[PDB]
Amino acid sequence: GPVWRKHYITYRINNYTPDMNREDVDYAIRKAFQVWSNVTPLKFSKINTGMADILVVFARGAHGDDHAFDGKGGILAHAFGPGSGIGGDAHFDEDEFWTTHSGGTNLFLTAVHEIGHSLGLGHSSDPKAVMFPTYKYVDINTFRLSADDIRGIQSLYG
Ligand SMILES: COc1ccc(S(=O)(=O)N[C@H](CO)C(=O)N=O)cc1
Ligand SMILES: [Ca+2]
Ligand SMILES: [Ca+2]
Ligand SMILES: [Ca+2]
Ligand SMILES: [Zn+2]
Ligand SMILES: [Zn+2]
Repeated sequence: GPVWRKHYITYRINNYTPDMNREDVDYAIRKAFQVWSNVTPLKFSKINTGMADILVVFARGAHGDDHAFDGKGGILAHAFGPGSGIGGDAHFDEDEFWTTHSGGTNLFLTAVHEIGHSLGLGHSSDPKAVMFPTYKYVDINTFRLSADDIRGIQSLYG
């Protein structure tokens, strides 16, 4: 489907979850973008004002799209593929408890997956892939994309 047709991509953090330290949200999101810039020609920059390609939002329940959140558990996050407006945006359910670690729901791991969607990836049927639709914590310090994830993204970029 749709892909970004340019190499310099911007993101903006709309608002911050109270679940985490501000600096930890910034770093988790930055690291998640880095996972994908590692394996593509894309470059990501955080902007603090204006219209970004990818808007990162924390919200609960109904939040202005057709995809209301469902309280704690179930749907953790969702995102929209490349395009104008809502295209590229990544939304995280504030009814989850976001963390830097194995507790609650890990923001970095979830963001890697969601940014995958923001870049145009769909779901994998392979449980080993970060793009598998089910959340399962893995050690974030040693995290690596699966072969399936790399094949997927390199079918779109580079
Ligand atoms: C590892 O990243 C994620 C991100 C979200 C989810 S999820 O919310 O439980 N499942 C949703 C619904 O299909 C999903 O894939 N959202 O992008 C599961 C794992
Ligand atoms: Ca939820
Ligand atoms: Ca957008
Ligand atoms: Ca929360
Ligand atoms: Zn949404
Ligand atoms: Zn998904």
